[PDB]
Amino acid sequence: YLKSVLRELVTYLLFLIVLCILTYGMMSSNVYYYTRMMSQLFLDTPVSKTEKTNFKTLSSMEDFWKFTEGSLLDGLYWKMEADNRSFIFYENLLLGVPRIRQLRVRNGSCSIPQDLRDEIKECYDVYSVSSEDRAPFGPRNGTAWIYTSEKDLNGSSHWGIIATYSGAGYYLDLSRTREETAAQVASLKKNVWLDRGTRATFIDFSVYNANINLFCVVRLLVEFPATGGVIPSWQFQPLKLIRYVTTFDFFLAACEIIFCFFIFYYVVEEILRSFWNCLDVVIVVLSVVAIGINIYRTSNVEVLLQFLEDQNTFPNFEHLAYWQIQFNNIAAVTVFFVWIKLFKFINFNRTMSQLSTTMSRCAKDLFGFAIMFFIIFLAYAQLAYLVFGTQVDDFSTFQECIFTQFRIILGDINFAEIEEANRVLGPIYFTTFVFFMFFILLNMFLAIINDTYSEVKSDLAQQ
Amino acid sequence: YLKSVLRELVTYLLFLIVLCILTYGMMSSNVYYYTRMMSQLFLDTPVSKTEKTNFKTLSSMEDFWKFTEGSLLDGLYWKMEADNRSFIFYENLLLGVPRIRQLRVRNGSCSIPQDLRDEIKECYDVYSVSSEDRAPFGPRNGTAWIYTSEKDLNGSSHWGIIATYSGAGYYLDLSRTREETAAQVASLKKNVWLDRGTRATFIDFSVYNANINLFCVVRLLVEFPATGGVIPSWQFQPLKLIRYVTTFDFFLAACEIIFCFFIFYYVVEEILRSFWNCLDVVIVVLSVVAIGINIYRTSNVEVLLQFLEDQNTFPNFEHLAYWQIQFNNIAAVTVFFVWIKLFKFINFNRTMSQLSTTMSRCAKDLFGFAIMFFIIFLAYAQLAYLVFGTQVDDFSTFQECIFTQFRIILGDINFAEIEEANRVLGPIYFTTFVFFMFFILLNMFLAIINDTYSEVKSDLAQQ
Amino acid sequence: YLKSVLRELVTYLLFLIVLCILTYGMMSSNVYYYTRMMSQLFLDTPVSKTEKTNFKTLSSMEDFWKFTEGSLLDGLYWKMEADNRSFIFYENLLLGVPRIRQLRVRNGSCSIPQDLRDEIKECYDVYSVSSEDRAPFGPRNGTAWIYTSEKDLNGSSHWGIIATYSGAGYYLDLSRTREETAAQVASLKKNVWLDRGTRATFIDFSVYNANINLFCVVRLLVEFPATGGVIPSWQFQPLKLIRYVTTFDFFLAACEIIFCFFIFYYVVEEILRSFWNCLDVVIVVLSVVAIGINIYRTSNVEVLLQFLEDQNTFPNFEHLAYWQIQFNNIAAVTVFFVWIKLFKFINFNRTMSQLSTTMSRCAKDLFGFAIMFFIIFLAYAQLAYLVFGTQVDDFSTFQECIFTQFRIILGDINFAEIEEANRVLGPIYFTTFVFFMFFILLNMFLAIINDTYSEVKSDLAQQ
Amino acid sequence: YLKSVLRELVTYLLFLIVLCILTYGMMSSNVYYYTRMMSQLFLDTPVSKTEKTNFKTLSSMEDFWKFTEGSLLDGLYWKMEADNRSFIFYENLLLGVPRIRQLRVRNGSCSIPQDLRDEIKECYDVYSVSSEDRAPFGPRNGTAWIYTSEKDLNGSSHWGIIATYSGAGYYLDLSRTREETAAQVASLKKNVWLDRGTRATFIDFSVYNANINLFCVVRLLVEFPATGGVIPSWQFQPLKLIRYVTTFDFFLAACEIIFCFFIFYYVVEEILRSFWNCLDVVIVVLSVVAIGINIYRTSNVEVLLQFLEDQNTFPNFEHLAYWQIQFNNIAAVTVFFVWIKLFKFINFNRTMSQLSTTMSRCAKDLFGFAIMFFIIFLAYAQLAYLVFGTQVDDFSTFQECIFTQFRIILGDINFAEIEEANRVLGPIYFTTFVFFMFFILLNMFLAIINDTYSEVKSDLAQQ
Ligand SMILES: *[C@@H]1O[C@H](CO)[C@@H](O)[C@H](O)[C@H]1NC(C)=O
Ligand SMILES: *[C@@H]1O[C@H](CO)[C@@H](O)[C@H](O)[C@H]1NC(C)=O
Ligand SMILES: *[C@@H]1O[C@H](CO)[C@@H](O)[C@H](O)[C@H]1NC(C)=O
Ligand SMILES: *[C@@H]1O[C@H](CO)[C@@H](O)[C@H](O)[C@H]1NC(C)=O
Ligand SMILES: *[C@@H]1O[C@H](CO)[C@@H](O)[C@H](O)[C@H]1NC(C)=O
Ligand SMILES: *[C@@H]1O[C@H](CO)[C@@H](O)[C@H](O)[C@H]1NC(C)=O
Ligand SMILES: *[C@@H]1O[C@H](CO)[C@@H](O)[C@H](O)[C@H]1NC(C)=O
Ligand SMILES: *[C@@H]1O[C@H](CO)[C@@H](O)[C@H](O)[C@H]1NC(C)=O
Ligand SMILES: *[C@@H]1O[C@H](CO)[C@@H](O)[C@H](O)[C@H]1NC(C)=O
Ligand SMILES: *[C@@H]1O[C@H](CO)[C@@H](O)[C@H](O)[C@H]1NC(C)=O
Ligand SMILES: *[C@@H]1O[C@H](CO)[C@@H](O)[C@H](O)[C@H]1NC(C)=O
Ligand SMILES: *[C@@H]1O[C@H](CO)[C@@H](O)[C@H](O)[C@H]1NC(C)=O
Repeated sequence: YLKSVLRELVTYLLFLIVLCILTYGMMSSNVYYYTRMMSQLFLDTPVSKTEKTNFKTLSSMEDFWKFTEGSLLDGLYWKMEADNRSFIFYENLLLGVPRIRQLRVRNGSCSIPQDLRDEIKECYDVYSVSSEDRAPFGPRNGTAWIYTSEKDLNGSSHWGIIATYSGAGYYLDLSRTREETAAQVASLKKNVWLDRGTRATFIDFSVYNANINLFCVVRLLVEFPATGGVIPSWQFQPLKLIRYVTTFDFFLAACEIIFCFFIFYYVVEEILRSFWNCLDVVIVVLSVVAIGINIYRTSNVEVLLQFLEDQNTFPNFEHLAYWQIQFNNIAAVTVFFVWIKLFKFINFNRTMSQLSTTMSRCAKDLFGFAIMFFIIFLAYAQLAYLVFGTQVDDFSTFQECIFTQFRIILGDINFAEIEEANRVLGPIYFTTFVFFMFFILLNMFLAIINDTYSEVKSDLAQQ
Repeated sequence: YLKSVLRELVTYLLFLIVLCILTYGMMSSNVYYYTRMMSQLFLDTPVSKTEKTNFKTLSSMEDFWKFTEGSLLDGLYWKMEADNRSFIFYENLLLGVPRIRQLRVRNGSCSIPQDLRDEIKECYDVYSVSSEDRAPFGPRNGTAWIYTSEKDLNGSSHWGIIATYSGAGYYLDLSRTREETAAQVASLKKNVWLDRGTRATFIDFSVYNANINLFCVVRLLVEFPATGGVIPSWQFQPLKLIRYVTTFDFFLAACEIIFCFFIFYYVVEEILRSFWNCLDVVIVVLSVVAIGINIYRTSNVEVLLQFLEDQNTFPNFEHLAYWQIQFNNIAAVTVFFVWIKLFKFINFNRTMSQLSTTMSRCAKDLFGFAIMFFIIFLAYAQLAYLVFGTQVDDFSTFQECIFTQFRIILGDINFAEIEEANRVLGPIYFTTFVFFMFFILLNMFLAIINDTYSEVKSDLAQQ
Repeated sequence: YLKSVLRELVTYLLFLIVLCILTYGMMSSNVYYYTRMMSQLFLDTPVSKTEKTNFKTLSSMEDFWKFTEGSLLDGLYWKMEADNRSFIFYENLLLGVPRIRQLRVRNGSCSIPQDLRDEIKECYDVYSVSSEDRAPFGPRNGTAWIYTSEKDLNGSSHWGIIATYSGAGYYLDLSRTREETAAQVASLKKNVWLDRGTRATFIDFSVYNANINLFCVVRLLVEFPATGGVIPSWQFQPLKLIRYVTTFDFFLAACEIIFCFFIFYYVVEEILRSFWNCLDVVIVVLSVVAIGINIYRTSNVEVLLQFLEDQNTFPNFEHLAYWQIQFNNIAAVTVFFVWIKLFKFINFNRTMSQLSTTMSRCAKDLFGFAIMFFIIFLAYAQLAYLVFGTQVDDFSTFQECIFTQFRIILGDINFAEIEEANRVLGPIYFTTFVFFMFFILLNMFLAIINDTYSEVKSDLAQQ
Repeated sequence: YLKSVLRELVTYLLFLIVLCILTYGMMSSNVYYYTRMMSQLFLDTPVSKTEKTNFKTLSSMEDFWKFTEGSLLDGLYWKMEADNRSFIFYENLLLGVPRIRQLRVRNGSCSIPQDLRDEIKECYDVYSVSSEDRAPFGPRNGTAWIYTSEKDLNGSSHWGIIATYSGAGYYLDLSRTREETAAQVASLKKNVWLDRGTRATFIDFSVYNANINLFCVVRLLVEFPATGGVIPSWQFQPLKLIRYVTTFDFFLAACEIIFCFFIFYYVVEEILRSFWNCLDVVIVVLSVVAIGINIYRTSNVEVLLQFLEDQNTFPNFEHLAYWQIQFNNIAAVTVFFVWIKLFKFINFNRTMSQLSTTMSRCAKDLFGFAIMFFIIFLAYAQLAYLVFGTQVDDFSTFQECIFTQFRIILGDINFAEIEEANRVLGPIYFTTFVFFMFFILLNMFLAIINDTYSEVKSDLAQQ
């Protein structure tokens, strides 16, 4: 019997090191510095030589135009040998052409109160699919001034910080050289292409590095709330599109075939309470979804093929970059659970079995109290969100009030801005929360664990 | 019997989701960014193009005048279509006219020691109602140079950081356009309108956004301590004055009528130790006070009606903004306690009843020790306030010494400035406090909880 | 018997509120802002309009001269009505005249290794009383270039960050007006008054505010390590020299007489193990030392009397400012222990007596373990000081390694600079320390407390 | 018997204070400020008067050349008396001559995917020993353009942040005076000496201070990842090369002879489970390795002798600086364990023996759980490294994911950049980690300790 348990064990071990290789394989080492250099080049540099603002700092439309005609262009273009081709840092192709796209809301989307109608002529509602503006505003001379559908314009919905944004909109494709684009952008500034109705503008381009082999897909997102102002956000996503270059790449591709066999085998075994059963299900479920993504989605690479035909176009990678994120996310979570499955095999020792039986017994009591706990925890969260949240960034949304309260328990705090927001409840909230939660309530978990642990040591000693 | 308990339960649940809607309803989602853009526009921008100071940074009267003639004016005025009307960010009316007001203390308010009378001619005491200056200083040509009572000048006492300030004072109303105000402020600077005797100056104006429907009331407060210098502070308060625009607004107004019924019903039930009784009282008390505020106070909106008649005046919203703060505060605290009332219904399960009976028993022991605890805790607070508090900001006041000690327990610390203040007690205070409080004393709570918990598990197991 | 215990109790209570008044009385409320404005005026302002350095930032002698001829002069002088008198912020007399003093080390104080004697001509040792330079360097035209003894130059030893400094040295007194001093300082710069041999320079002046009644004594200390460079440090100390102005000042002076009676009475009672006895001794000891300081030291005020005779001199307050620090320190520590003496009276309740008997029993076990603990704790401290401490500021000295380890336990950390210092032990130190100390060892206290607590609840229940 | 235990005790005590002296002796007090001034002079100063970047901030090759021709030269040269000799801060010889060295990778080191070969002409692989470029690029006019082997160029492999770097490379030695070097560096800039193929450049020089007697060896390392950009790093290492100057130096040298005797004696005693035996072994092992380093390695000082002959050369100290690091590291770790050996002697008291027997019993249970713990801990680490690590600095490498998770437990967090990286898993990771690890799992240690402690108090009381 112990042999059969060890029989399935060695099976499991290989499944680890197979999976251990893919992750280490599918992720190059220093990639962090590849994004870091991109980000610092765009995000972190002064919008203009005389200006102190970053891209992260943009407060206004005026700042935005200074960015486009500013550090952005000077970030995208380098000379340097085509010379129509520009190597960022000299190591990185700007791949194809950048694209700017905006989203726009209709005039009468909202309604002015009858009292002020004599005062205010027109309003523009918060962005929504219903309120979107499809009208051909402006000179109507091209794709910049004419709406194009999300189908006709290949693209997908992007999820921003205040809203989700459709792929459709008013877009313009830039040019290969700095001189040509600077003309276009100037024209988009001369004519007013950012108006009261613009909610969001996207700037997307892709970069290819040949030293290591990686694409980098960039999305610079700028939102224009109905309240005025600017909310910048960005995404820098590396990709591995060309999977066969080095022999080591072929080495990995072998495993992805081998790794496919195991899952097929675990599906076989899984055919037929318990916790460890619920574990195996979760692994197999995610393991399939990972492969499903890896094949009929991320292995298509139809875009690259089209792009390499004509290199003057916009290389739309937004989807490919999207799925590999979803892939990496899922792949990681599998790996995590796969490690936890190892505890099933640690019961060899007395002391280990001594512990496992305790935590198994810990569960029913703790879970019962966690409910009691989070009801109180979420009460504060909802309280903090009503008192703060029009003031403090950390409390801005109900999601982030929850996260902030974890940071408080750990000691990450900005107390000053809490007290500035409300000089009465700010202190009361903080004090009472820190008191009841951190002093009394956290200790109530640890009370449960001691009892249930010492109890299990009591009776097992009786045996 | 269990049906009756469940009978009152479903009653309670509806009362939640009713109340859950109002809060979510009465608070728009992204409002945070509406204040954030206002604040960054005024607080966060350099006082002048050549100057590095914010409004938050003001160190002197000279800096203050640079702010008024500086970023303030350039923040309030935009061109842009009336053109007498100015849209901040282009989305936000500057509503009516700004108003500047100062407070002033009499000459002989204080007394010079007889030894130095030959040296120093005149002193000016710390601001107080007694020492306030009602004399018509200066050219005496208008409301700027003539005192006006808090009654005659509609307004209320504001509570600042070093003092409470009456609504009365010397005020001047600005103009609609940047050119006219810049003349006025220049005249207030030419003639000396900020002198030895000025303790505080207020800058108040209101802003209306039509996209979302919200007013924003702004108070820029600047204090001039008797010690010289400047202490800036600010308040940005959104308001919802016009309550019927969208159908969803009508949807909410229905609930506020429905919600009024429940409280009337709970008042009926409450007519006749125990803890849960003390809970219901607290809810009903606050729930009434909330409605009282909501009706005969915040539902008056007499000011708006007067303002819309003549739009060249100062739209005094200070009160309306005040009460909605008090309203939101009270509303939040009710919601908080309403959630806690849910524990009364969690006793269905064994394990829950297992826990409830423990924490009920935890109380008498913990409270007994908390007294023992805070006596020690407050001892340090008073110690730290005497040693520090002339040096370190965090210890500046006895209130904030208490808060600082919570931040220390959690790990939020600036130790450097503590050691700079006193190089001997600074370390001794910090060491001993962290030692006795965090090591020994916190653990004394958790000692109590373990005992009382394991005891309750002992005897209930006997049954 | 319970009456006698209550008889001594009410005696004790009055002693609190008497002492509670003096502290609140002897410390004005907003004084923090009085120093804060002084500090920001001097410390925090750019050394020159074109320079970005503060006084806190000084890296070099060149920076120092830029400070003296820079923000310092522009900080000390204001116009403004004598006009020979200058009111800082317009509220604050510059009192008398500033004074600059330096300390200097002899040439041959150190010894050059025989190998390099052909290379290096001369060395200057670290500052010490033995190596001090009394020679009249330079043009020898005045007190700036001639040594004056600590006796002949009224003054005391000051304790700096790298060394203790005698009051003696080479000093120069500045002038009343900005124009005259700027000439002097220029001459001290033209002629080289800061040379290889200068270890430290002091800048001392006093400021009087008449609105509130307080002096402010300032010491700007700049050290010049033997390694080259600059280490700035500062002290801003308020004082209350004139004790009778307001009636409330007379009100306090009454208590200081009353408060003297109590201590005389407690000395009577104390004439004749136990812990509470050891408490009363400590209070009475400190309470005497406080009064001793308060009378024959701080109540002398002979300097002020001399100063007010001739106001063109340097008002040496360094001692008076020193003692009131020592006074405030001692006064605070008494107050702290006085509160703790209150626990002697909390034994009325069962639960309180229930707790007191536990912590009394906790002592012998905890203290035994604390020894075991700090041996390990200090081991790391000594380890961290050897590995780091040539690199990381926080570990610079063995004293501060101890403090840093407390900050680590609480979560205040700069990990980056630890890893930069040593990329191997840095992580190992941090990991192992956080592991053994925070996981295992802290929990060993709490293990002791639970046992000894639950034990005391066990047997007392048997009674 | 107790005498013999005390007999070995006093032996041990002397061994402490002997060792206590050496450490305090071998480490001068204020050395921290000696490096701090060096670092701030080079690292912390603006690359140019018009530029805001430090050396720490370098983002590009262009920035690098601005640094060399910039603050570096102005940092190395001072006038000041030879005058060919330059005293940094006037206290510090620039010793000999600086040296710049770069490392270079071959053209075809990597391979371009066949699809893009028409596009991209050439690639340069990540630095490795295999891909290193030994070809004489450029004008081939000197050691700057010609490869020199690590043997022929005295030097050792340096371990950088992304790679290990051989001592070999293309180097150039600068000149004694600022004017001459500025010509050389200009020529290295005119001709392109930093190209696509440069992975890393080193700048090494040594500084001698005669006031205190210390050398300071400096390494300024700049890496050029294959992804483009710059990654600066630095090392400032003090040294004591000349060991006999002061009598106190002779005093220490006596102990190093005495200290050699003890280890010889403990080797004698150690000749022949238990834990304390395993302790003594570790001490003796390290104690030997320390002396081995101290004699046939660090006591050679052959370089200094050669250097003092001809002072126009490059004084290569890289090795000497290296070993004293290794020496200080080992010396510290010995001292640490030596303190812990003191617990062997604390068993005199009951309470101490009461504790020792507990922690001895704590071990087997805790260690069993630590395994269970770190499996979970490392699971998160591997998870966080896959999700983050292309984004967040703190997660950049798997090593640092581990360290980051310790900082999270303590409360050191940057949550913002976690949420920006991944807006879904970022919160989930952080929440679940903080929940399971900090709430449940940490408390599982403390559960073990309570049980095993109270158990030992149970049975010992029975005796
Ligand atoms: C928006 O609609 C209102 C409603 O009539 C109209 O008065 C205004 O001119 C419109 N503005 C634009 C830019 O279409
Ligand atoms: C549309 O008309 C404007 C007005 O002159 C012109 O500047 C612009 O170039 C035109 N658009 C295109 C695509 O030619
Ligand atoms: C979408 O993809 C199709 C596929 O060839 C292409 O023809 C079309 O131009 C794309 N749409 C764009 C680039 O807007
Ligand atoms: C303030 O009062 C004193 C008291 O006589 C007087 O000398 C001084 O001129 C007064 N100053 C002002 C501005 O009124
Ligand atoms: C008061 O007199 C001054 C002095 O000329 C003048 O500048 C100011 O305008 C006058 N005030 C008013 C309200 O006209
Ligand atoms: C106060 O309110 C009354 C009400 O109409 C108004 O007449 C008066 O002008 C207000 N006071 C001001 C604006 O100072
Ligand atoms: C310091 O002493 C040395 C020893 O002779 C001498 O050569 C040097 O000139 C002296 N320098 C000064 C400034 O006194
Ligand atoms: C000492 O001599 C120098 C040299 O001219 C002179 O500038 C300085 O003023 C003299 N000192 C005094 C106190 O006059
Ligand atoms: C020290 O105090 C005495 C007392 O009058 C005074 O005469 C002397 O000038 C003082 N020394 C100074 C100011 O250096
Ligand atoms: C690098 O190698 C490729 C391969 O042929 C060649 O085309 C290119 O010119 C080479 N570049 C340099 C700088 O040697
Ligand atoms: C190599 O040739 C270049 C080209 O003129 C010249 O500038 C450089 O000085 C030469 N190298 C040496 C070491 O002379
Ligand atoms: C290495 O050391 C030898 C020993 O004398 C020396 O001759 C040679 O020049 C050194 N190599 C250098 C400095 O590159």
